[PDB]
Amino acid sequence: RELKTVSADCKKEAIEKCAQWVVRDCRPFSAVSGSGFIDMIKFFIKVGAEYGEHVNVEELLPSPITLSRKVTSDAKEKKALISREIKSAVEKDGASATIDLWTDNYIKRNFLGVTLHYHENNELRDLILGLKSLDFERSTAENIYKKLKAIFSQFNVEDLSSIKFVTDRGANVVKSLANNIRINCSSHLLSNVLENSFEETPELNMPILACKNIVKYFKKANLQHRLRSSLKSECPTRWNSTYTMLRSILDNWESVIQILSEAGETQRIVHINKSIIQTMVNILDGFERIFKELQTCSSPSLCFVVPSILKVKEICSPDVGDVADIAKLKVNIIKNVRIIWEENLSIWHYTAFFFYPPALHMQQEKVAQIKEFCLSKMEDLELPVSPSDEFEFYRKEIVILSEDFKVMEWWNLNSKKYPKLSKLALSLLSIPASSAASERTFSLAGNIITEKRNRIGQQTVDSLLFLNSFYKNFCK
Amino acid sequence: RELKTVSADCKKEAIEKCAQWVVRDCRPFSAVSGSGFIDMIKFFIKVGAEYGEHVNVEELLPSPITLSRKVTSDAKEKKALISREIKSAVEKDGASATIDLWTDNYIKRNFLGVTLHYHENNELRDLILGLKSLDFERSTAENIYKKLKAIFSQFNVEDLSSIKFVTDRGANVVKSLANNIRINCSSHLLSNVLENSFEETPELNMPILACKNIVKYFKKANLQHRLRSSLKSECPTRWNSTYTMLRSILDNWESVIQILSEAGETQRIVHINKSIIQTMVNILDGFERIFKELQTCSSPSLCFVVPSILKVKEICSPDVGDVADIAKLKVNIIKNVRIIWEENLSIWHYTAFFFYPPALHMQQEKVAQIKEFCLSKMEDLELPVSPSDEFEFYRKEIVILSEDFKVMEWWNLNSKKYPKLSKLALSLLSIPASSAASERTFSLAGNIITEKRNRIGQQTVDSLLFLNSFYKNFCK
DNA sequence: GAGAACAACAACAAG
DNA sequence: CTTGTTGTTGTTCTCTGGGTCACGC
DNA sequence: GCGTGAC
DNA sequence: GAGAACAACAACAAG
DNA sequence: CTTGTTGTTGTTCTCTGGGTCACGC
DNA sequence: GCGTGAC
Repeated sequence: RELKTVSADCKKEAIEKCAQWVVRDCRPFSAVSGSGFIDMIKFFIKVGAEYGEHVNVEELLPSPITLSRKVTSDAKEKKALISREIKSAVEKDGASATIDLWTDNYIKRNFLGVTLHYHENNELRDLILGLKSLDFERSTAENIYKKLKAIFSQFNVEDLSSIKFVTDRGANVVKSLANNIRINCSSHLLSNVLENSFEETPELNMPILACKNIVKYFKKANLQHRLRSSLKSECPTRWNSTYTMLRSILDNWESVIQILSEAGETQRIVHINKSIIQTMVNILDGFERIFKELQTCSSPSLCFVVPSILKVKEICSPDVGDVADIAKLKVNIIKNVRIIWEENLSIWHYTAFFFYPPALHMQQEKVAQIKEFCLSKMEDLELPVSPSDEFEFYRKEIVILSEDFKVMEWWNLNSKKYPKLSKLALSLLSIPASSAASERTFSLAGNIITEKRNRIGQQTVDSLLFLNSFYKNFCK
Repeated sequence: RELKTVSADCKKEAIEKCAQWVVRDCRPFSAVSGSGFIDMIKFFIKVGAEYGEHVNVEELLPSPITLSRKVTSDAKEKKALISREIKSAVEKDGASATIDLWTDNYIKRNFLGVTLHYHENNELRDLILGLKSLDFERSTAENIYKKLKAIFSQFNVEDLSSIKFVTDRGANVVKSLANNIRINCSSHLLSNVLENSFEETPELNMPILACKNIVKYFKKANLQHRLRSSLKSECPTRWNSTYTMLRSILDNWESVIQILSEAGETQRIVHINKSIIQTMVNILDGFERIFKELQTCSSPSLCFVVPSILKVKEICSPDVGDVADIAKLKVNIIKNVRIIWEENLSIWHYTAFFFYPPALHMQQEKVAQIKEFCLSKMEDLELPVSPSDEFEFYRKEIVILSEDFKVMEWWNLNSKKYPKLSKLALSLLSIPASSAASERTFSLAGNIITEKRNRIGQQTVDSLLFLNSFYKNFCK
């Protein structure tokens, strides 16, 4: 079991060696921490045990072109390996995927991301099918579906029918999937909601915009070295990082106004009244949680879409204290929530909030359409407990929401009390609710494809990318 | 001596576990080949010999903060360590130093680079002294000087007099250093000559600029992928990327008009003369060499400044059959060759040409002030053939030119044979002739200071940088 | 959000 | 009682798509 | 052909 | 100029 | 004879200062 | 104070 602590003088040398690694190879300190470094390191203590202190590691060590190639091999390896387990879940109908497009920022190749989502015992696989180049082809619907199918046919999946896709609404992808099950990414719809509700309340949105430029100025004026917080720019595509910006302007407020006025540029300090800001960061702060709770890939997401929506309506519940500029937003939101989000919703959404057992109220008409849905799947399609019964049997379920409630677990551990229903919630709750996975994926491609790494080929990135998703879901 | 060669089973379990590293830390393939990374690895095998296949790794390898905490302390020891061997060049008068100003682009702090150059027997070591930030104080001559004593002070030297300083003509450092020996960076100067000679031949400068904006067009419209070369933007900051651009635009010639006209953007190719362009890239091409020989800071450099100029003329020495454009550039060069480049030379450049012994021609008016110089400091700073003869005795030195000639060692083989002389051509051929040693330092500094590395401090950078130069000068 | 540095602290060796 | 080492925890920073595909008129 | 709505 | 990935080749192992 | 593994050479690609300090009218 | 020549 236990392993040798080495001596104070042997510790002391592992310092001054790795210290020199950092220097002569110009690497970041953080890389000693590597969970692949550390294991790689163990394999080189073991080759010390059994070949001892005199070994020529020149020829032992690979060239990096062998690592490049090994990396493409191991990649093809594990792709066909668990390509079986894949083809299973997709025909168990518990298959949903996320897809989005992206462009590297040096070569400017156009790219399609795909991740897959299915449950496996109690686990929830979220993993990268592929990121593959459209090459320089034209980024239309079919080239997407072309490469799309291409991605699945490495796993021999030739049928996308049963696959519920969740995606943003780009005209491209929207009709790239026009002939499949298609679910709208809920993190986007929210953003749509929010940024239209600001378009339409320029009473506020004039300062917001005005803020956006104080950042842009300070940044170009090269200020902020006197701040104690750096002003955070709003980035156009990311979720009202407006909230981030406001908060950041919000903290240096006196220092800004001063520095702005004291450089005479106070012609930029235009709209005063910090207090209407403070309310918006107060408003925007609560949506932060919703976005977070919405893109979660570690546990179910979809079924919390609905309660979040009314959660939005409840942030925006009208108020008498509202200054007239605030009051307007609240309604510009709620309206938008209705006509943008709730109305770009689907049946999988309201079925998925059914399967939170403390749904008493979802009733509406809803369970009408839900039953018709739920039944329409259940009976024939499984490709002493009747199918139409388990429903009302379910309705008599009553739970209290608890500090730790896992709806993930309640179902395998309520199973067989609804042995045809236990197979729905297991299948719908694996559905991710947002196209986040793809973005998360793109984020990681971005640190592969870098200024100095720029020659890297489409296959080494995709291979590099799968592989790290692979040791992620399958290996401890 | 001879070292163990592990099984070809043990091999392919390094090339699977090493790949593991690159995928789980997202590190570059080339990280394996890293030299300091092997003198790292070997200690891990050797550490596996002594304690065997079972070791406690997580206490072993240090925390990334200790490696910073070390790397900055290693900095200390090896700095005021060599403060002796440094000062031994300083008071020996045979030391050189290059300085310039840079600034990072994330945090936008602004830095003072310094390097040192000396010989110490037959070596010629080029060694980074320091990079100290100004903090945000505004970088006039005056607080530059301050940081200079700061950097030099850490090697104990408050007397910076004897130091031959080479730099550009930015007025901040020009003023700042007024009180010491300043020499002018002759690559900067030679760029000016080029820089203006082109401003002043607008029938050439207009197609050149047309080119630049062709480039920036492909980059934006994201062509370049159907080319087989990428177009290479001229950047303002560096020496006639114009070459590399004009060639890069030249090597794609037919494709470019195809793509551009067939984009109906062909109005950008309208002042063309692909003939006259080939001319420029060829004229431009042999300045490359001169640029390279001028900034070499490991071999002697200064001694080439004068003849490099001459070679600039036999480049522009007139040709009848030069379409008039071509020959106006040529003539416009040869003018500022005189009034920018030659005009800024110092007795050092002419002296250093003499101390390259195949100097017959250098006679001119020069040997007048030449000798007034070399003896001006020869007799008095010293710390049977009078000093004045060894010149004339040298003057009778008469040498053939070896393709393999090395005058560093010449002045050592025939050393002491002009004894109160022999070391003057030591202190002279160790002067760098160019400010590039500084830019090299900067280039390196910006591979330290990156997006995700943006948190690092001045110290932790200056430390990292000194070391990498230390291990390079002082370690086999 | 995610790499990546470290400010601040806190346990600890030593003096 | 006052300094000098490793590591732990929590904080801060930087970067974040514009030309291009669908679709209505 | 063009302006609009997503990305 | 400098990291970094790879094409192309050549040297070699193995079917 | 082909096919398959590990290197080696030698090429390619990306990135590149705009607002500041002097100095004279 | 305004412009230029260096970065």
